[PDB]
Amino acid sequence: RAKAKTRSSRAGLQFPVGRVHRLLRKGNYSERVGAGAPVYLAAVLEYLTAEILE
DNA sequence: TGTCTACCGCGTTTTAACCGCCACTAGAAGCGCTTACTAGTCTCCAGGCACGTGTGAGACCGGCACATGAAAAAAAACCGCGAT
Ligand SMILES: [Ca+2]
Ligand SMILES: [Ca+2]
Ligand SMILES: [Ca+2]
Ligand SMILES: [Ca+2]
Ligand SMILES: [Ca+2]
Ligand SMILES: [Ca+2]
Ligand SMILES: [Ca+2]
Ligand SMILES: [Ca+2]
Ligand SMILES: [Cl-]
Ligand SMILES: [K+]
Ligand SMILES: [K+]
Repeated sequence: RAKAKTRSSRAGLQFPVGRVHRLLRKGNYSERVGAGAPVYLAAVLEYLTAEILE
């Protein structure tokens, strides 16, 4: 077993990719969620958050 | 209430929408095959949570500087009130 890296850290993100993936699966949005989707969405939430906080 | 003209109604001339048709093919959409990718499961462990604690940001207050509104009064101007 390799030592674990957060999906956020591989994406270069502060926002939780894994939490976002989970919220997509459990939110009744579709039957299946691709691996990119929460990465993209997490990034967008970070960008907008950054912009308001700026 | 009074003044000005922008809109409305109308008859005439102009325009191109519409319809029905035909000719051509881009691309919408169906179908079978194959695999990459996701769900699912198990095990493991660290990210993020609830909890606790301090200290400095911010709320509050008094004192003062300063901006600005309104009055009183001084200075312009203007709007008539009726004359050769
Ligand atoms: Ca960003
Ligand atoms: Ca920015
Ligand atoms: Ca096509
Ligand atoms: Ca920790
Ligand atoms: Ca906390
Ligand atoms: Ca101290
Ligand atoms: Ca502090
Ligand atoms: Ca200090
Ligand atoms: Cl994806
Ligand atoms: K839904
Ligand atoms: K495929």
